[PDB]
Amino acid sequence: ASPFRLASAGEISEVQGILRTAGLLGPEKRIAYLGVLDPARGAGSEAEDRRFRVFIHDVSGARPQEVTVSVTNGTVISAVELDTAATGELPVLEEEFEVVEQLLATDERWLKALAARNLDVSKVRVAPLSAGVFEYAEERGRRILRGLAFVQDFPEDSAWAHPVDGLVAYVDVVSKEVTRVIDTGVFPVPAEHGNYTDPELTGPLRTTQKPISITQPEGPSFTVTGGNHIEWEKWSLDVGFDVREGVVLHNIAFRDGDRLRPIINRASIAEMVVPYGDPSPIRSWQNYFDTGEYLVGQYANSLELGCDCLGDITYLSPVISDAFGNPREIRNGICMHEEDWGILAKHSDLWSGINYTRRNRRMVISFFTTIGNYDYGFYWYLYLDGTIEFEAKATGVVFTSAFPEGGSDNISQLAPGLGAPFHQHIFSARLDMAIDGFTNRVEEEDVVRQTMGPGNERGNAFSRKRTVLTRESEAVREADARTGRTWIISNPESKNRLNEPVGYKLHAHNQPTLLADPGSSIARRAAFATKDLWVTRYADDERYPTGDFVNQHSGGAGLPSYIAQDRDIDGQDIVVWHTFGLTHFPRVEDWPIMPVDTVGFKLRPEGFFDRSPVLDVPAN
Amino acid sequence: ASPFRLASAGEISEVQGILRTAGLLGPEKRIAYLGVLDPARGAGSEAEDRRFRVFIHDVSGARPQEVTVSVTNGTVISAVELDTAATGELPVLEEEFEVVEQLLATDERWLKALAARNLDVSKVRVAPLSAGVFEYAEERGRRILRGLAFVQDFPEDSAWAHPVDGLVAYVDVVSKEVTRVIDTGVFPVPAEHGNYTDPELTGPLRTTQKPISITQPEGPSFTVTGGNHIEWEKWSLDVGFDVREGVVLHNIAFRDGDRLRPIINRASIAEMVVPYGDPSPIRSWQNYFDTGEYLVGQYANSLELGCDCLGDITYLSPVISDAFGNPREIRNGICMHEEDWGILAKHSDLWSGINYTRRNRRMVISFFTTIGNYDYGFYWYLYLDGTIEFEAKATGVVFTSAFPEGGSDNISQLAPGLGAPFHQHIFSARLDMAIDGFTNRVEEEDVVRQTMGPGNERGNAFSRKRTVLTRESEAVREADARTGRTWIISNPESKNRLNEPVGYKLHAHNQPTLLADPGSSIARRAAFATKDLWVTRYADDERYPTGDFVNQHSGGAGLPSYIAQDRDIDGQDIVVWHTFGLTHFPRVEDWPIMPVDTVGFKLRPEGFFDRSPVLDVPAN
Ligand SMILES: [Cu+2]
Ligand SMILES: [Cu+2]
Repeated sequence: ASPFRLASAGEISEVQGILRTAGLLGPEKRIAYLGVLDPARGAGSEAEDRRFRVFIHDVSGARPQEVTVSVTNGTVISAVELDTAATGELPVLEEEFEVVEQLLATDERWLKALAARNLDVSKVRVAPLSAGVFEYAEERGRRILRGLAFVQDFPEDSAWAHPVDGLVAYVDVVSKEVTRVIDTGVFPVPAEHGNYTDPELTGPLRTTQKPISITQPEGPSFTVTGGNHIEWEKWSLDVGFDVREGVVLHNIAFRDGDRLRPIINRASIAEMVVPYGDPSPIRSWQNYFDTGEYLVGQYANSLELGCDCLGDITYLSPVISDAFGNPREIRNGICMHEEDWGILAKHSDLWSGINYTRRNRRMVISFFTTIGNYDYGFYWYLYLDGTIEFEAKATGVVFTSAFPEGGSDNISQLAPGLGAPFHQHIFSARLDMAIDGFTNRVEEEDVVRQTMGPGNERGNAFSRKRTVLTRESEAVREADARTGRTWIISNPESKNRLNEPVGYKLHAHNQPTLLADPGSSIARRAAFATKDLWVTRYADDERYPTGDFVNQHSGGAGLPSYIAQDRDIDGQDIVVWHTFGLTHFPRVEDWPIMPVDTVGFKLRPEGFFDRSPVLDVPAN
Repeated sequence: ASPFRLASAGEISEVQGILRTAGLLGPEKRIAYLGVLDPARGAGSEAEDRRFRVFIHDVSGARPQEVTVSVTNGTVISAVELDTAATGELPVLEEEFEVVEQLLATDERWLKALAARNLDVSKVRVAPLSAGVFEYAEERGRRILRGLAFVQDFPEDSAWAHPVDGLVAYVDVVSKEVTRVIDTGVFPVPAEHGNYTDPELTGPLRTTQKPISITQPEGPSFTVTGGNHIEWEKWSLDVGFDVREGVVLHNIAFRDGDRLRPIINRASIAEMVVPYGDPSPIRSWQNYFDTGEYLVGQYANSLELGCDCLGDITYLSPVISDAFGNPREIRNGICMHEEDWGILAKHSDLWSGINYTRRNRRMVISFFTTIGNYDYGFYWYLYLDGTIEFEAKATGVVFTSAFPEGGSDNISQLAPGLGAPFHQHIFSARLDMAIDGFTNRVEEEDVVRQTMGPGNERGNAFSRKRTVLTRESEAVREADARTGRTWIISNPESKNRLNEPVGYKLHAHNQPTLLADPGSSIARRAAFATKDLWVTRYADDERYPTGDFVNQHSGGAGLPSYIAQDRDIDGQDIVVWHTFGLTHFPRVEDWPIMPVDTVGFKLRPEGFFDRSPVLDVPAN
């Protein structure tokens, strides 16, 4: 009965039927995006209205449409024709990926480029990537994909080891014709192979690892009801899934005594951009908006037990729509389980003679996606003490290029002649706050050093200060690790027993933000990535930091636009957008396949409770 | 036969016998410190010389001595009389702690202070803490301890909940007389109790936690030989133990192919300071050099299986000396085990059809200590990919005070009338580097943003720069999280297959450093804590960032002194000293007992290997 339940295959099929009956889904139509809409603010109206949002692409070249349908009433709420040249192109279709390598295969320019490198076109794989927005007015309003080539010697060969530098093509996946083929010069195609399952490269496999068995004889401590509602050690939440955002957490709340206290209404990774810092024209335009342009959700892997998720795992198999509106299940796409987390609290008191120790635990909810050469793991954690944390794990194969003779200031060498362009992996976590309700505010907290003198004769004192962000125009903040800067989200109308507003403190990792030049194209399309923290007044249509249509969009939309409204955020329904990411200068150790590197953030209770909330945990 | 083996009870007894035979350990003598000396540089001389270093205190008031003995030859290498007024007092003796509360109990000033607060002296506990160095020339050359009072209503009561503010006493533990008793005014003694095992405060214990079983049917994957030599997944090291530094790691090396490659010769936490930022005269002098003044090693807890260390644990029981030279075993003071660490590497390749996933694991070596109200956990981790990491875990009971009426800028309120002074927990990790040998150098690496224009027309490029620290005078560095600053330790004479110097990159958490005023007493005694990274030329007598005798020492000694030598560190035997810590503004959630908070650092291989070093890990 929950309005936050996962989408069923039946709802998808019904959306398909609704669109068909309305004439919005003929033979030439394709579903580029489909997701369930969250319940509007104020459920004072019983009986929810299950609504779905759809982006309908037309393979005939006609204009796409944004449609909202009510599966409950079997109707089309609204349908709007879209002008992609203005608002942006729809997410790339999977079927549009295969066409690039296929079309190029019979293009004389492409063939001439390959022949000049003595490469057999049958062995040339083409990575189809987003074109972005540059000095090609020809692409205005067109769905163009740029292709970079990699040689695959045999069917099981890792093409990434054999990049074909100095070459790039542009293809119109709708009119199905190659628009341009650029050849800046031949580069030696790296010869070493990167086959990590090849005995000649791995050498004898280790036989030194003894098994580690993790089990739960009485089953997990968490309950799952309504298909996706989780109850665990006082925590309460609904696990949602969106094809674009991936796993989304709804109604995060904590049972404090006899009352369920909300903390976060909605938590998701609203965007992920991977900007490359190599000035070569072959890759200077390279920027992946995995969440926005490719929809990381639709590439979620089916996680295997014992391999991807170890221990007593409870799976969720979210359903999504295919290009035609048919439901497609992602079997075991989501893992949920609890794991031990060392010591929670400990104290051996000499005076009382009491020796006390308690173990910690965390509830884990995750999924893993694959985008071409990269593989990203998204993990949400809930701890016994009230801490909420997110962790992104980056692995896969590094995107390669040729390593220029004479070195490079923007590329690393991984193998002889093999380069790995510098780049970043930047995420934006959209946190729709609800600290004890929707009346929230954000304070920036800095440590404050004090001068030795009157009132501080010994010069040992230090303090802290808090600045309330009252309007959106003043809510675009940057990190300051040196002064231990954090941001506290509080409810000015809800106080703890000490008469203090309850709150949660966000602790960032303070990693570098977008490095690109402020006037670059990526700096504008990914403006959110230029700052660590943004706070906006909640709005129904403000979902992504980059807007609804990132694919080939001029820029500025998203956060910079929203903030312009300069709305009141001091004790209002607000949203925190936290930018965090990895700056990657590939090492030899990342080749041929890279070890996991991580980045994230967490929020800890700050005077939210009246005392430690884990005093009732048993001795185990 | 290993020169790095743990000390045996027999060696301690022999040190005792040697000192006795030499007349250095009569009835009035006490061992304030005793540790085994590491083998001198160059073991070209077979047959090691097991030497021990001892600080001998005299309860009669005579001068203490620093003595070096050779247990191998049964001789006194050297014995030097110490002038504590100049070089500093010896570590505080445990027997000197009980005398403070005992002496004060019969002092009229103390009794008058207690009577004014209507407190029964039999219920008043006194926390004996280091006096430091301030405007009390009377203390010059004297072993003085300052005492703060806490009320303990009953034998099992938590005194920390009942601080007695406005009162402090100074005691000479040698002449055994109270030097001073300061009373700045009565403060209400917080009444609420902080008994976390009391059903009225904990409420009904949870019954929702199902067990999590972690086992290893075939035993651990690591081997222990020579009592403390560890071999695990290519890693090789010796686990040492010092009463002052706690767990020390020796000869950290990695088996790369058929050669054992050294990385770190010696890794330890050489110092830990806890500076309080409350300007009240009652606590302004409060600074704990747990490692230096109290010797965290001697307070190591005996870790219980299933409680402190879960899973298949292999224990070490280091032996230390008591005040008389008798060996005392710390049963199960060190836990060692391996634990699963999620995904190591993963990639699902569309083109090759190969789906690859591998699990990660970490070797864990830890111990836990208790210092009055605090409990600190020290954890060293070795990962499959070559990463080395340290993690400090802080818990226990927060040091309390009265919460002033009208608020405070340097104290938090935990309960009605109960305050928790602001403070920091700062550590210094001493890393005696040996990246592929002793010829090392350190480079500071910063990300480098590039301006849009010639050679970067799209403004997407970004780079990095490295600056070699050539002399100690230029090796005192600070963090810069904004430019992703890290430090690379490399061997200029040892290159990887790509002709690049091998190295390891240190990743700091970039937390705030010492906040105290630059001219404060703590800023000088803990000068190391004012900067994130120091690099020194290795020397036999440069062991701690604060010198050998921190207790009541003027300051400046340690790192600031060493650096003054301005020695060559560009391709030499060098030591990295990394300052890192927690800045603590106590929250209500930390009371009555605090949940664990953590801080640390790690070092990752940087072109150390010729490719990923975990390609030989099996599919599990
Ligand atoms: Cu990367
Ligand atoms: Cu603390």
